[PDB]
Amino acid sequence: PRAETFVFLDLEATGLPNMDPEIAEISLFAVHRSSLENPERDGSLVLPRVLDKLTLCMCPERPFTAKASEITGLSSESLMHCGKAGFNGAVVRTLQGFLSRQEGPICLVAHNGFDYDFPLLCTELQRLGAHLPQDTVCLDTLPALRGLDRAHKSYSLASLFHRYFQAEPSAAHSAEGDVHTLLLIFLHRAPELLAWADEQARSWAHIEPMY
Amino acid sequence: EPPRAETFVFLDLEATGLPNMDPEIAEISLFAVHRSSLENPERDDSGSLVLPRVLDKLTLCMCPERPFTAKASEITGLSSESLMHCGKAGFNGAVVRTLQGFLSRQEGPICLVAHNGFDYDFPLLCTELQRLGAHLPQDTVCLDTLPALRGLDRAHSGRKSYSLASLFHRYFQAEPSAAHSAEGDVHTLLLIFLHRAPELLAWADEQARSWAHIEPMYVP
Repeated sequence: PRAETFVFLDLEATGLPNMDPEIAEISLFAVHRSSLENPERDGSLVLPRVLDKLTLCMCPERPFTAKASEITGLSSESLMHCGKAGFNGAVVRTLQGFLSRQEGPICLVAHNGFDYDFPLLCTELQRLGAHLPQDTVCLDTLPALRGLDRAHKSYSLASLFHRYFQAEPSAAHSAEGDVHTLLLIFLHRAPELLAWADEQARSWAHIEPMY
Repeated sequence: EPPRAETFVFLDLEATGLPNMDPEIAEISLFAVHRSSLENPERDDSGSLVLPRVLDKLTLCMCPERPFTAKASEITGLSSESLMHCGKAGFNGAVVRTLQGFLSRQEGPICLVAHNGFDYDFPLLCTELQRLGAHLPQDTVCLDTLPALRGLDRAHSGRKSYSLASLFHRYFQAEPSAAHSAEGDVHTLLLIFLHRAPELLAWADEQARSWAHIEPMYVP
């Protein structure tokens, strides 16, 4: 069946250079298909009114690089300072609760998801023996937008956003901010991407962990 | 005497009407903020308040069992049809699992913060949770910023209104960038709080009420 809810997400992680990646922040925006089929506009795009959201910070065991600390604006010490544990059972219960609130099937959407977000999410969940609904699929907007453009450049969020909306995203550089920016980009090309999703979305069960 | 809270969970409800019609939650948003973010409010180089970077957020929409009022649908921008079109169930087990997971991610004790909470948000949340037999963490306390701010102003000494919008306009002299939504209203509330953080933290430390002492608005 077609996915009924699209769950846009972004992860911020550290420790990748050690091949010991550990999520520091995750943000998810859940949007029903109908909202994407029929975008709202004020003349510019605005986000759907009916939108579920979950943003959770986690103190990673491994440190950010100074480049990824200036951008994201996190430090491992500061997440600790605000009293956050790591990616644990409580994160899993919250996430699974959140996903159960969505009409299935779910399509996870992440920019550069196949190379970063999805295998990273997969590693953390498998570490905790946690599974998503077996009908869950996922969509990486990076190859989608490349693929679509070829059917007729930089493919970063920053660049894509500037090329579709004339201006720079005032969205803070965070997981939540990045998902905001991604959802707008998706909305701007929604009929194409919905079509891409129907034909190209990958089963979540196919996704392999880092490990 | 209330415990010292380590996490302040700012929340707003968008409901289907006023108390007299046994309203239901159509939207809940929560912003969880560690006490230290409130004790030292971060400001950009231009010197204006900004939101804390370590900020957990949860926003959930729900289709009510009974209809909206005309006014509530207008205020909230939600309707039963739209929530139903988007496949949202009512306030159910899944909502409770998500909320309880979210709260368990916070360093306790937790102080819930809601504007006009003692009269509306807390008794409404209490009704919905009690209907499902759900409990919050044992030492949870509550702060209502409306009587808190009125009380602080009486001691410290305008202006007349203590509505959320009035307070934001007075303190920041601009319209909120909020979306006239639960999340937008929590955002507006957190900024109001930050504007008077040490006063309100002190108030909470001595005046915050036990969640366990909150009564349901009605029997569902």
